[PDB]
Amino acid sequence: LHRTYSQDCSFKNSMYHVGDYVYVEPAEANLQPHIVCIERLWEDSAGEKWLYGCWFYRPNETFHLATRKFLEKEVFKSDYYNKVPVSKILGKCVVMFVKEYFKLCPENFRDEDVFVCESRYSAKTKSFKKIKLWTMPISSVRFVPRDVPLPVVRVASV
Repeated sequence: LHRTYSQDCSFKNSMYHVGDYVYVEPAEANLQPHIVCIERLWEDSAGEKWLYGCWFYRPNETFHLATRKFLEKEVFKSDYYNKVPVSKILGKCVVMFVKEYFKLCPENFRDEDVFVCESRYSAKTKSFKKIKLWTMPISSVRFVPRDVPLPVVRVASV
């Protein structure tokens, strides 16, 4: 299965790039699509197009104390990396580092598809840790100053 890697990948009417975030179809009729950062793309010798990257967990996808507070739209950088066929992408989204999320917003994305990341999460130890520096592929999305900054809302889930 010789693979030809690329910085971008076309599928139907869509074009995907390394550094994009995408929603990926889960293995359950009623289950939220997963957020994955595209870190590599390829076409294999069978003609199938694939992405590989890091999974981002929503709060309800973590084991957490009932009292833990979450930002609105918060997601967690997991230690889970896997490949997915490009045919399973349901759409694009954006995850922003906590330091820029409140001041900047991505051009051409609905607010519901923009998430904020402050911490990583490990399923192995069921624990969180604040991220010191944001290390992800450079994305092609364009960020502009928000007209008015978003409020900082941290509340528990339960």
